[PDB]
Amino acid sequence: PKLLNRLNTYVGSSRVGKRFKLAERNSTFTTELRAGTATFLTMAYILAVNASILSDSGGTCSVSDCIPLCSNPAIEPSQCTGPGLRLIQPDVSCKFNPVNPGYAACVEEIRKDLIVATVAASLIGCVIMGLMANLPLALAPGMGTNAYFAYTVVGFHGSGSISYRTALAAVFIEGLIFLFISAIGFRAKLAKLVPKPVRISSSAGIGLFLAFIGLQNNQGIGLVGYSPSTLVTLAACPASSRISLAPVITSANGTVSLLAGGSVSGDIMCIHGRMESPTFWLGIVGFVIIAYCLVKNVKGAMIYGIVFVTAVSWFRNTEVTAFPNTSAGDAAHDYFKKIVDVHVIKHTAGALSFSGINKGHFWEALVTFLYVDILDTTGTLYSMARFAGFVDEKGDFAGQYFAFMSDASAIVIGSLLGTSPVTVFIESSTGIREGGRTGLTAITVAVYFLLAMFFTPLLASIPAWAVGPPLILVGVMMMKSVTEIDWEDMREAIPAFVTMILMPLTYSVAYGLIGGIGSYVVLHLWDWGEEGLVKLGFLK
Amino acid sequence: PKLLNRLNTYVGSSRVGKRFKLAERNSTFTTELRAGTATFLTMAYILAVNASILSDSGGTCSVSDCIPLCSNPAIEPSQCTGPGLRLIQPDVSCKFNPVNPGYAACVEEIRKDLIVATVAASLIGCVIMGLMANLPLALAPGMGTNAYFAYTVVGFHGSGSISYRTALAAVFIEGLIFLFISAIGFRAKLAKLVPKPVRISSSAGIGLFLAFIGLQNNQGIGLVGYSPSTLVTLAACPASSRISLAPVITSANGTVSLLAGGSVSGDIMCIHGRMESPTFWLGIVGFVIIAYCLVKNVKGAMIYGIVFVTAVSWFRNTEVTAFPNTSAGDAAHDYFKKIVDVHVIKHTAGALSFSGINKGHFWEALVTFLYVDILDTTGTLYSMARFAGFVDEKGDFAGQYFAFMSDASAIVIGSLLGTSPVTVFIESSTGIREGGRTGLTAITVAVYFLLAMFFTPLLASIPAWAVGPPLILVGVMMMKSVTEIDWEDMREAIPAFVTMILMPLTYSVAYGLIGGIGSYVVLHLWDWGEEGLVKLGFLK
Ligand SMILES: *[C@@H]1O[C@H](CO)[C@@H](O[C@@H]2O[C@H](CO)[C@@H](O)[C@H](O)[C@H]2NC(C)=O)[C@H](O)[C@H]1NC(C)=O
Ligand SMILES: *[C@@H]1O[C@H](CO)[C@@H](O[C@@H]2O[C@H](CO)[C@@H](O)[C@H](O)[C@H]2NC(C)=O)[C@H](O)[C@H]1NC(C)=O
Ligand SMILES: c1ccc(CNc2ncnc3[nH]cnc23)cc1
Ligand SMILES: c1ccc(CNc2ncnc3[nH]cnc23)cc1
Repeated sequence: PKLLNRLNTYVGSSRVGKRFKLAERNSTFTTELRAGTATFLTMAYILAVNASILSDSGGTCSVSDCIPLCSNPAIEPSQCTGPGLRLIQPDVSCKFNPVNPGYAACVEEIRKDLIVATVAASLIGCVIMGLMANLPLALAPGMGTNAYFAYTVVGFHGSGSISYRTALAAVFIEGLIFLFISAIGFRAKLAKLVPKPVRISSSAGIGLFLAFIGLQNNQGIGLVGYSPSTLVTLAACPASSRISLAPVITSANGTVSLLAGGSVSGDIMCIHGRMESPTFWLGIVGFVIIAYCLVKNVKGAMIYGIVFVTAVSWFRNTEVTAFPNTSAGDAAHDYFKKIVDVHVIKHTAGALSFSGINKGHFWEALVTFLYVDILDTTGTLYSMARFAGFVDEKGDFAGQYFAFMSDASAIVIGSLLGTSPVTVFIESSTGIREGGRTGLTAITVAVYFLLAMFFTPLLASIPAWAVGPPLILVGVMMMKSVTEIDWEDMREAIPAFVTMILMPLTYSVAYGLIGGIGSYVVLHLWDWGEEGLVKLGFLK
Repeated sequence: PKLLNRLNTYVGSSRVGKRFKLAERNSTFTTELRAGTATFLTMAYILAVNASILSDSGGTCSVSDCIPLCSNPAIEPSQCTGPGLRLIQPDVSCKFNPVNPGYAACVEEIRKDLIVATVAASLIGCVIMGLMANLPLALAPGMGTNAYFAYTVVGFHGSGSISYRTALAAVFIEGLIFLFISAIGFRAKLAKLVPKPVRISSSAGIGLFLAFIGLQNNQGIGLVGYSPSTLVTLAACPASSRISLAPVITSANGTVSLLAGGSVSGDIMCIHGRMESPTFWLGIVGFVIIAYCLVKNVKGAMIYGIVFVTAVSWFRNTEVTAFPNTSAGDAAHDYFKKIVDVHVIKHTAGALSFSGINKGHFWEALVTFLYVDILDTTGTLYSMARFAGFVDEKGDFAGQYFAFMSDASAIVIGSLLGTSPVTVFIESSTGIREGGRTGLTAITVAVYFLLAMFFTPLLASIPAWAVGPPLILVGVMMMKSVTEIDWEDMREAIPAFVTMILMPLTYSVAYGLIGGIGSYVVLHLWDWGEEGLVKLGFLK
């Protein structure tokens, strides 16, 4: 008849085929492979974006890896011996602009480690879900939680209140708690605990947060910069026309002087040449490519746009080059020259630290991770169940228990590997839309992720303006939940608006959730008191 | 019969009552007075908010009103004569932190002028609408266009690309163009010119812009400040723990030095004491009051909240005082002591300047004003027509022609008086919901606005944390239009998301509109080309 049909029949009637319930679900082997391929194409952008975002966190190292610098840049430290010439001992400021070369070497090694960790965590989560849960779902580091972990919990180059190791410990304990509450069937009560407008608008707030990240400089395509009067205006001037800032002391005449120890910022203030950055326009071209691919229902839109922008930036002597003519750029290019490489995690693997448990910021981050994972994973898993036709009248889809246990275990494993919480991706719908019904789709995505390794050099050379439009369009996709908010009801609109707007402005998911929940509670205090009095009988 | 019934019958059967079509519309005199009172209570927040926002623009004066300052602050300029002691000639930096006392005196006088101008423009617009158009609509300076005029077209303290006089000329010409296109009936075609997603999402973008303004320091309650790494984090530390930023030059070793001529910012960076500013918490209390009042359908929610916050801030020796122990604070308190005052516009009246007509920024601001006014006024006027039951099968409500002419004339008059474009308020619905059907409602609102004069001292002493929650909640109400966007369609979602997110981030309504329209045009180039080829017959 046909070799493909022969393979399908052979696998469907084999022990593995019965194990995966191929016949019972009306798809045998090639449908599962095609669904896995479609899901991997849809979610391949994570391989670049997660690594970039988590590398921006600074990794595991501290000032300890900052090298001493000579008094004048013209003399290398080894030659820094002469009259009036001394080595400068690195301090905390070594981590920020101007970034110490040793800390840049950190960030590059940690980016390689985080690429490998992303791939390994996605592979392990996909395998666990495919085997123990037997569902066509793909697991990978959470896009939404990625930025919260990197820029809020830890902060850029470890400028947050919680260290990277302590944040990994927080993710580990959050995964353990999620596993426990899923096991005891106590997860739905917490899901119900959050107010409706807050849970509905948290996704839109996170989408705005990601889009704002994609419009920054060290994070995306630019187009948003610093303004002395408004704090944000139109960026996307060339990097040669961007300048940094330092705190100063004003007075009653006009004198202003530097503040010793001030935390200088990156090159965020445009002095001229607005809307002239070639990198911004390359990112805009990538944005247009991804937007057309999404509109045309082309699988792999984001990966195609990222690939185009990165390929354009791989040329060595252009204004959009990913390998500038510097020592760091030379090292990056040398690493990129080897197309394939088997990189071994040496820093982020098993880098947990339980020193910050007593700190309140640790618990804030832990609770934010836990509730984001609860709400997101519950919604996504049940949506996938509905899409695949596994939901029955009672609302359960058989493997839900093991599905949530697989998600929690994947979170724990990713935390051990050194990455933000790993969740089930909505992109799995593509595979489900392609006919994937068993766990073989997850195994196929895991095999594709395994192939994603051996390409760390290519994945480690992706610039910010390539991450860029992927972030902006992920925010666009996240925004679709706003339609479920009754904006005519202030008791629901005000908390929802606060949740949406505080995440990008305060720039923290936890602060947005706290503000939304607090506004909801405050606005419903009157109603709750009235209802309590009525129950007591004081009022009719 | 009740005296009210005699008055109603007498007025309804009189020449004025027949002129206003009282009997034909089933409301005679007391319904119109009640509707006007309700509309004025709903829209009274403008009297404070518009004046504050337009005063933040810096007004009409330049460095010419900055007084020379002595070398040391301990010596007043009149005593600035001695060895090594000299007077500093004011420059552009005199307008910004530290603000020159002369420019502060400007801003205060201009705030009084702009309070009077707001009241006069609202009164004139309401009278014109009530007489010429005979509709129960209230006209007042546009809340949405207020912030765009102050912080984007002109900029804080005249830091924008267009001067205040040139911006007034832009508003004047925009009003003239709006009047012309309304008269020749081409307004509908221009309204149809804008893409649907951009048109729908512009209101939400402006709402986010207003909320962001309300979450700033010199504009609202704080809670959003500067961050070296993220550009925005959690503010609301006490003013004593806020410091300014100045541009610096980095190097390859770590040296950083001030940049001569750098535009120093306000006290936006919190060094410690986050979430501890008493002014932020007073603004939060005002927000809570306005939020319950909106939830409880209490008319005048915003004015009640503003009044509470201002009354708390009117005490002289507190940390939330609107009159700090300074020369400027002493002058503000002295002015506030006289409860009533007949202030005469002396700076902003007739301050038009047509010098910047050749500049492209002038035309950008003009087009943004024109299209915001077109879309907003059309939508609001037609919504009010549907609500009042003046709409026929064809969609015309009789006085629409003169309604739009009245709106354009009010815009022109407000520009002459020195205020941003004046539009018909959605708060007029309250008056329509109360039974107002004729122009007597507009005349009643105009009389209330006239009474609003003689209270400039009370209205000029309203702090930023009082403006604050009004801005945030206006943004909340503006957000309700997002539900009309089909977020499942990327070809429609992406332009809408860009429009929503660019207005607060780039901090400009014009930039948001430009980005949204450009994304819409780019994403439809393929479809438009395909349709053109099909029409030509190349494709089936
Ligand atoms: C880092 O190198 C710079 C050279 O650009 C040093 O700059 C000194 O300080 C200012 C800025 O150039 C000048 O007034 C001095 O003349 C510079 N010195 C020299 C020798 O050029 C800067 O001092 C160096 N860092 C430190 C900590 O000394
Ligand atoms: C402005 O006033 C200050 C008073 O605080 C003057 O004092 C200067 O203060 C800075 C640091 O705050 C020192 O570095 C300067 O050496 C001080 N100057 C003197 C003369 O003592 C300051 O000089 C004044 N500036 C001007 C331009 O008049
Ligand atoms: C709210 C919504 C989404 C998230 C991030 N997780 C997530 N969930 C589902 N699908 C994804 N693809 C990429 N990331 C995700 C967090 C909070
Ligand atoms: C979009 C939406 C609204 C506006 C601002 N005008 C406006 N229109 C209607 N009602 C109001 N009350 C206060 N301002 C307004 C501009 C653009």
